[PDB]
Amino acid sequence: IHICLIKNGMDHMYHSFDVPINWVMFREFINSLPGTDIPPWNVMTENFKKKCIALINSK
Repeated sequence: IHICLIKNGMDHMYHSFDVPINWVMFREFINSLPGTDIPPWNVMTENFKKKCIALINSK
Protein backbone atom coordinates (compact mmCIF):
# COMPACT_ATOMS: atom_id res chain seq x y z
CA ILE A 1 0.00 0.00 0.00
CA HIS A 2 2.88 2.36 0.87
CA ILE A 3 4.57 1.59 -2.47
CA CYS A 4 1.44 2.27 -4.51
CA LEU A 5 0.88 5.49 -2.56
CA ILE A 6 4.47 6.41 -3.47
CA LYS A 7 3.76 5.71 -7.17
CA ASN A 8 0.48 7.72 -7.09
CA GLY A 9 2.16 10.69 -5.32
CA MET A 10 0.07 10.15 -2.15
CA ASP A 11 3.23 9.59 -0.04
CA HIS A 12 1.78 12.39 2.15
CA MET A 13 -1.36 10.30 2.68
CA TYR A 14 0.31 7.17 4.04
CA HIS A 15 2.32 8.46 7.02
CA SER A 16 -0.92 10.35 7.88
CA PHE A 17 -2.67 7.11 8.97
CA ASP A 18 -4.82 7.11 12.14
CA VAL A 19 -7.71 5.17 13.71
CA PRO A 20 -11.04 5.75 11.84
CA ILE A 21 -13.33 0.44 19.64
CA ASN A 22 -15.81 -0.46 16.83
CA TRP A 23 -14.46 -4.05 16.61
CA VAL A 24 -17.84 -5.40 15.36
CA MET A 25 -17.63 -2.77 12.56
CA PHE A 26 -13.99 -3.83 11.87
CA ARG A 27 -15.20 -7.47 11.59
CA GLU A 28 -17.96 -6.33 9.15
CA PHE A 29 -15.45 -4.47 6.92
CA ILE A 30 -13.02 -7.40 6.84
CA ASN A 31 -15.55 -10.13 6.06
CA SER A 32 -17.01 -8.08 3.19
CA LEU A 33 -13.73 -7.29 1.39
CA PRO A 34 -13.73 -8.98 -2.04
CA GLY A 35 -11.01 -11.35 -3.19
CA THR A 36 -9.29 -11.03 -6.55
CA ASP A 37 -8.35 -13.88 -8.91
CA ILE A 38 -5.79 -12.96 -11.65
CA PRO A 39 -3.10 -11.30 -9.39
CA PRO A 40 -0.56 -13.25 -7.22
CA TRP A 41 -2.43 -11.23 -4.52
CA ASN A 42 -5.45 -13.54 -4.97
CA VAL A 43 -4.08 -16.04 -2.37
CA MET A 44 -2.30 -13.44 -0.20
CA THR A 45 -5.37 -11.18 0.23
CA GLU A 46 -7.61 -14.15 1.22
CA ASN A 47 -4.92 -15.56 3.57
CA PHE A 48 -4.71 -12.10 5.14
CA LYS A 49 -8.47 -12.01 5.66
CA LYS A 50 -8.48 -15.56 7.06
CA LYS A 51 -5.74 -14.78 9.57
CA CYS A 52 -7.37 -11.48 10.54
CA ILE A 53 -10.81 -13.01 11.10
CA ALA A 54 -9.37 -15.93 13.08
CA LEU A 55 -7.31 -13.57 15.24
CA ILE A 56 -10.19 -11.17 15.92
CA ASN A 57 -12.56 -14.06 16.68
CA SER A 58 -10.00 -15.34 19.17
CA LYS A 59 -9.82 -11.76 20.48
